[PDB]
Amino acid sequence: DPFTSDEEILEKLRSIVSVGDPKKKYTRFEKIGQGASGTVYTAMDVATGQEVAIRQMNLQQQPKKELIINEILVMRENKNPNIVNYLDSYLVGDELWVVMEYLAGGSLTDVVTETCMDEGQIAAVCRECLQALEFLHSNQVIHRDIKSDNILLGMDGSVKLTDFGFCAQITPEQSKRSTMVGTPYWMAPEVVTRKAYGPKVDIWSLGIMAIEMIEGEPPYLNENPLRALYLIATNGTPELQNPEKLSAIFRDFLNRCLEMDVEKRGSAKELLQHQFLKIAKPLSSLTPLIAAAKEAT
Ligand SMILES: CCn1c(=O)c(-c2ccc(-c3cncs3)cc2Cl)cc2cnc(Nc3ccc(N4CCN(C)CC4)cc3)nc21
Ligand SMILES: [Cl-]
Ligand SMILES: [Cl-]
Repeated sequence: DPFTSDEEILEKLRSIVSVGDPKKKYTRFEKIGQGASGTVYTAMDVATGQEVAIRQMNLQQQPKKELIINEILVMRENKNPNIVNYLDSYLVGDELWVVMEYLAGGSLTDVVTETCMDEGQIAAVCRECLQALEFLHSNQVIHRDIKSDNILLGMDGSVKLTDFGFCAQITPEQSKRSTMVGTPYWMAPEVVTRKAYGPKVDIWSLGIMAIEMIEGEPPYLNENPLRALYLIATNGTPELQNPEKLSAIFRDFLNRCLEMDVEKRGSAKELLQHQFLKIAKPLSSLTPLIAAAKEAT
């Protein structure tokens, strides 16, 4: 809850976290980012040598701490092969640390922006994301922020979802959400046109991420977000630049992800059965694109 006190926030985090100081467990500190959500490092588990990613947050400068608690709890209880592994958390005064596996392959955004994926490689990424989405949805978790930025890549071509800061946890009692939380360009039209959306908003975004993999950008990226949202609600299913360049089974897959009618849009479970995913190259096929993008970036 947003009204929960500073001190009740701290007591709850104290109960979640491992005891003591995280330097008691890590060493390779390179800062790899900073900003509103906190500061990110790569580091090394001192004990095991595992490379990790660590976010450090000052709770004093954290506006919405309920969402940080939620994010860790969701990660902890929703472990999956296709979700970046949550390892540990520490609280030292007002300083919160969250430790994750590190994926040395970077973001899918780098890949879509610096290389040109083939349909075999696209099918493999979509499959792996749909594996995480089937698992989430069946556990009543909606990611709500699916986009290339939130897919991370191993050097072996592992595909892992990240950034559950905006996820919703639903129940049969309240199966639908209304909050507009996701990144504009990837938002399903029903997020703006109604006040009741479910898990299939993640399928829509997945479909937008497939357009990224084909074209390099989601539709309307050059638009102000405010215009993009009106455009999604009024254009509906986005149009491809060059649909003739795509295989018939890939075009069918995209149409199933980007169906205007939520009922008719595929669920993650249904789409795991799609024949487009059958042309998937081994995930190792992604390694030259990942290495080429790492190089460019
Ligand atoms: C995107 C950076 N990144 C992460 O942020 C997190 C992360 C995710 C969630 C959480 C949670 C916080 N509270 C509850 S859960 C905490 C962390 Cl640390 C994990 C992570 C894992 N691997 C990576 N890898 C990675 C490697 C390189 C790059 N690059 C590509 C090359 N560019 C030049 C710079 C950045 C991006 C991501 N980054 C991560
Ligand atoms: Cl911070
Ligand atoms: Cl890796």
